[PDB]
Order: sequence, then C-alpha cells, then structure tokens
Amino acid sequence: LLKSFKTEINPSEEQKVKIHKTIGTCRFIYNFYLAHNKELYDKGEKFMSGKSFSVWLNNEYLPQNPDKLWIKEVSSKSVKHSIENGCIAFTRFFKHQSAFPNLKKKGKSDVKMYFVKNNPKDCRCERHRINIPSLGWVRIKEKGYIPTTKDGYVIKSGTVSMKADRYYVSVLVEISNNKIANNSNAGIGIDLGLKDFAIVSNGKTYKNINKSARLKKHEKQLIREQRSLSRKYENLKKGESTQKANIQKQRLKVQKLHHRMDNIRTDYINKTIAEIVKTKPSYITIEDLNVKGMMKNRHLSKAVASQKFYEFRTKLQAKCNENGIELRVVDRWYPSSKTCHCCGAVKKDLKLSDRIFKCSCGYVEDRAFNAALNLRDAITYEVA
RNA sequence: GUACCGAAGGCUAUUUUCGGGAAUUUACGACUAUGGAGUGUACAUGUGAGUAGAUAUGAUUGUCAAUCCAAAGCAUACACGAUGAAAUAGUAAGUAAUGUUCGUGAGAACUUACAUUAUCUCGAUGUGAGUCACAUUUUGAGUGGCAGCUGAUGGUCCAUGUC
DNA sequence: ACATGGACCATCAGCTCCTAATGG
DNA sequence: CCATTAGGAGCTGATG
Ligand SMILES: [Zn+2]
Repeated sequence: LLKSFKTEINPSEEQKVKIHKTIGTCRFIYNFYLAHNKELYDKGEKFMSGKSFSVWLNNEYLPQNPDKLWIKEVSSKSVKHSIENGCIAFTRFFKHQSAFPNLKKKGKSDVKMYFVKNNPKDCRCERHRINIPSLGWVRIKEKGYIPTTKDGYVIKSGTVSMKADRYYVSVLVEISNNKIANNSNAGIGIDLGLKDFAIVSNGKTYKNINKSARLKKHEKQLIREQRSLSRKYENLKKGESTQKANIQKQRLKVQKLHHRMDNIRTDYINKTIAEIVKTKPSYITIEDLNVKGMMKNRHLSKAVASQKFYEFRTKLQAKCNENGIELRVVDRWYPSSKTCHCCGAVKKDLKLSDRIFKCSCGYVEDRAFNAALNLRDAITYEVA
C-alpha cells in the first residue's frame, strides 16, 4: 500500500539557496540532454540511453572543457533522476504512449528536486523536523503527519517542491493495511452533472460548490488582478525600465489566488468522498463520462473544467480500492438519461434543457434522480 | 473594527485568537517618495448573435432540416476621484519601557520584561530529593469541528491585453 | 498571431550496490 | 582511526 504525505516545510535561507540552485541545474541538464540527443539524430548515429549519457558526461565531456563544472556542485542524485525522466519521455514517444519531448524551457515552478534513501541511517523523521540528504535537518510546520522513525516507519524517497512563496515536501511510505471492512449495505449510484455536483440514488444531494458567494467573490478578485497586471506589461513595452518588481508582486498575488481556489475545491471533493465512503455501501456505479468532448462545447467549457469530474473519479477509485468496495462503470454510450425506470422506454425527444423527465406510462421524476436510479440497477459493467 | 490583507500547514468558525484596516453592504486591504487623470460595477442595460461552437438527432450523395447555445469589444447607466486615479520604486502586519544610530519617508537595529509551536514545546506516568531533578511515553497532543496518494510524461482547454 | 500564466485530462510508475571523502 | 555521508555505475537496444 504505497502512500504519500505531502506537507509544508520551513527551510532556512541557506537551504533555500540550495533548493533553487538544484532545481536550476536539473532544468539545464534536462534541456542539454534533449539537445544532444537531437544533434546525434541529425548526424545519423544511434540513440543515447541516458544511463549512457551520464557516463559520457562523467568521462568524456566534463574533463574536456573546464568551463562548466557547476554540475558536480549540486546533489548527484537529483541530476541523475532528471536525466532518467528525460529519457522516459523518449521511451514513451518510441512507443505510442505520448508525443515528442518538449524542452522544459526557462522559468516556471513545475521542476522539483529528488532525494533518495542511500545509506541505512538517513531520512530520519521526528514529530518536528526531517533530515533530507542534500540539506540536513528541515523543520516541519505540521506535527505528527509524517511517519516517524521512532515507531518503525521507513521513508523510501521523496521530493522537494516550491509553489507560490511556500515550500513543500512529499515522502512515500509503504503502509500496512488492516481492519478488513465487510460491505453489506444496499448498493448505490451517483450521477455527475453541472446543476449540482452529485446526486446519489438514495436521496443525498451535494450542491455545486462553484455556485456559492465565496467562490464568485474570489473569481471577481482574480479578474481584477489579471486586468491590473496586464497594464504593467503594456507600460513595459514602451519604455526602458526593465527592472520589473511590481510585476513580480502581481504574479505572486495571482498565483496565491489560484492556489486558494484550488484548496477550496480539493477540500470539498475530499470531504464529499469521505462522507460517501463512510456511508459504507457494497458497490457504486458511476459512468464513463468523456470530459474532452464536453469541454469542446464553448459555453460549457469553464464550468466543466471547474467541476473536476475526472479527479473525483480517480480519488473515488482509490478510496474504494482502499476500503474494500467495488467500483462499477458503464459504457461511454450507456442510455442512462433517456431510459424510463418503469417500462424501459428509450424516448428520443428529450431536449437537453429539460429538468423534468416524463414518459408515456405516466412516470415523472427529476432527470438526475432518474439517471441515478438507472445507474444503480445497471446490469452490464466492468469493474475498475 | 465592517468588506478585505498578514500569521496560526489546508477547509470551516454567526459565539477562536493576535495584528493592519478601506473608493463602505454581493462593499477596488493600508501607508511612503515620484507621478498627473483615471479606476470600479452592471448575478438583480441593449447590440455583437440563433453568429462562432456541439449534437450516438433525421434525408440524398459535403449540403439541407430539427434541439440546446457563447465570450472579447463597442455603446449606455451608476459609483468614487485634483483633499490626487493608473504607472514606477519602497515600508509594516505580538505587547509595553528607556536612549542612541541608520534611512528623505513609511520605518529598522542594538538593551529589559512579558506573551509565543525559538531545529521544539507541552501533557501523562514512575523514581528521588526537599516545589525541583532524572527516566519512560504517540494507544499522548500542537485554538474548536472535520478531512489530505503523490510523481513523471504528453495532450487539451482557459483568462488578460495590443494590433 | 503574439505574448502574458494558470488549471484540469488520461496512462504509467514509485532506486541498489560498492567505493571514496569528510570533521574532530 | 571512524561511524557517517557522497559519488559512480547500472539497462536498452527504438522512424527528431
Ligand atoms: Zn415509462
């Protein structure tokens, strides 16, 4: 049972400069490996495998030119990890799993630094502070939410990140699973929609978190901040005052607003899944929703993006696999929103803008409720 | 002491706490020195436009025919503003006392006591001395009530502005 | 069509051994 | 000298 415990940390200035330098070197190494591979193909030679690119770097390039040996000044493990995940892009493009590599490009916050447990005595953790191989003891803001070494827990590896003025660490731990739950309640089903987040085939209704006053106020604030930030770029285009500081401040503010909205939405999804799973059903059937096609509709794109259907599905699948539940999903073209629950009529004149379902037998119910009931008693499905 | 901003890892708290605090009620966080006229709202007003976009909805061999359907911008209305808007460059966001130095300024550093989650603080239990020490302890905890499975690669969408 | 600078979407995986240097 | 802590090599054979 692989897990992760992502927590915010408290580096010092000397540790902050180390983190920044390591990330910069890793980005440079990724780009350099890509370019050298391109040049080799241009000539007509074979493919360098990354594990051999490192050997070429250590024994055939770095001695040759003494100009750039700052590479062996930052941790030698993060550099190797960056090279390997650069070669993973190529090995995924050779197979038809992905597209051609993409040249990380200077300046973002998506590149992290990787550390591993090398010796039998590092990566020791307490209620406060953790020991990371590149930096030493690093303080931890939240106490107890990282498996300590006092109570027989071991960290395999980890990653240090940086998002909007804050720093985080994410460590992965093998967890033993106990308390085998016995599921015996009647099964349920949930329909995912845009008027409400979810409607369950038992009566429970979860409203759209995006239709609340707080999120609307946040969106207004974000639009105002973006409009104010775009004036500084226009001003910068004219003069020669290239010492942008208010631009950095505005960028930080925009990133903070985005992060806050993400926090609200993620908390809502996690708590909703918690309540649904704690209700303890035997099985649940959901859908095979296609979000790309729905997002191709211009007037539905923003709402569908802000609803986060696929993330909810993945987290629900993880929790179901963890709690011993079974997840059922149906075909992409299963007639859920058109089939009556009494006679089985598959009426076709159902307009997309009707909130009430009415067929010939006289059955009348909400469209979402009818869809949830159709989902709960589905016959053909394949378990996720 | 309201809307907002900083901190207490995240969400929430009308009856959690410590600070700053308005262009003041679907309510443009506050000051500093230059800078001189704009900035904000229309989720409680029209046109762009049945237009872009989507259709496991029908007919002939890409059109026809039915069902849902934007946004930018322009135009209007209202609000605040020469008691100083945008932009540029900075300052602070635990409490008291004393006296210097530094900066144009908001302010900062060096001393004292308090408070506080100071690479730890607290609780509990046991032993010993006469309230203080030494050990063990996460099934103990970090303002209440609640939840946290991350990384890599690629793809696709979105917002703001100029022409 | 350029820049700005974000988010979510699908699918696939999560590091060991041996040597060689560092502080009193 | 010495428990610690760092570095170098490893596979994969492929229409940037
Ligand atoms: Zn019927």
